[PDB]
Amino acid sequence: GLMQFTLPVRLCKEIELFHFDIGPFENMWPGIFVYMVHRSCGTSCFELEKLCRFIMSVKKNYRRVPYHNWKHAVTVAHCMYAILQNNHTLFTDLERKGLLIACLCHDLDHRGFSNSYLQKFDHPLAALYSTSTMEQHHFSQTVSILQLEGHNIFSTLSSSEYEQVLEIIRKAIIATDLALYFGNRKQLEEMYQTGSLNLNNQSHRDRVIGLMMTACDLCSVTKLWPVTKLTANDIYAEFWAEGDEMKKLGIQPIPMMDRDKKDEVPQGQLGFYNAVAIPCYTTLTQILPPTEPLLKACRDNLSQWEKVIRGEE
Ligand SMILES: CCN(C)C(=O)c1cnn(C)c1C(=O)Nc1ccn2cc(-c3cccc(OCCF)c3)nc2n1
Ligand SMILES: [Mg+2]
Ligand SMILES: [Zn+2]
Repeated sequence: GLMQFTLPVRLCKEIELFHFDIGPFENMWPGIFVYMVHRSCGTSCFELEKLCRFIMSVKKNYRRVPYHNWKHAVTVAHCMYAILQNNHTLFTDLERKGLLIACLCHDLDHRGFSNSYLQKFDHPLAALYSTSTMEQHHFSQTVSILQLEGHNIFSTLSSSEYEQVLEIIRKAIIATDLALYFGNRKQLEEMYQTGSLNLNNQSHRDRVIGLMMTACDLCSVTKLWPVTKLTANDIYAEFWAEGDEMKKLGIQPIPMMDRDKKDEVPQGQLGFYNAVAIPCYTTLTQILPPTEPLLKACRDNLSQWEKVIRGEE
């Protein structure tokens, strides 16, 4: 009951900032997560024993892939933590509980391949789940782990609170399919601009949480440049392995996944900032003004990739 987690002084201070990097010491990441649950949600939100067992089961069900790994899970969760701590009064008790768990579970059992590669491979998950293939899988693995003996961290909720929290989690994990972000952001853009955006409208909160999930998922682009640059190496190690696997199916991969086109990475990152990242953080900042440091870090990183093209680095 009175067992708090504490962090060294540097981490206690820097964990509050959007641009925090969780560091290379894997054994500290469960503790960093519990710390965030406890400040975000409260020391009563979960039974510590059930939570520690849930976290360790989630970790075991992420694979040893270059980018879509346990570190990505804890990083995305930390960006959610910073969003929620900077918008105290805007979110319900169930929403703070649900979203930190959703972010931790959002890529469970990722293999390092896109929805597109699963469909071209004709993988069994593509017949089970014809759209948002990996995301429906991630949600499935989340419910499986929640149903393991001693792992139901939501057990103290009523039946309706429990259906509510699992529904928040399901929508938040599905929203991490980037294919769905384009239209979600366009709708929020129109709603903010015609002044019809209403946080008391459930369909509207759902869209805002979806954008939050995209913002947290893509938060590599919001770190200090040395972090963003080194994470891009892990991002491309996965993409280039998928490209190689496309060539094995007798399919030319898109340039993003062709290692033979490594030279054009700096121009490809610019397109992504301009088409996905900058628009994402701009709309989030319009709806939730205290998330502005994410937009400001993203712009700094865009300007660093423009410097790479000019051969200043
Ligand atoms: C954290 C997100 N992040 C940083 C990401 O990259 C990220 C995370 N998830 N996803 C899906 C992305 C993403 O879509 N990234 C892209 C998009 C388009 N690209 C094109 C290229 C590219 C690369 C080399 C040569 C080239 O030549 C084009 C001319 F032939 C183009 N590289 C891209 N990278
Ligand atoms: Mg994903
Ligand atoms: Zn992810």
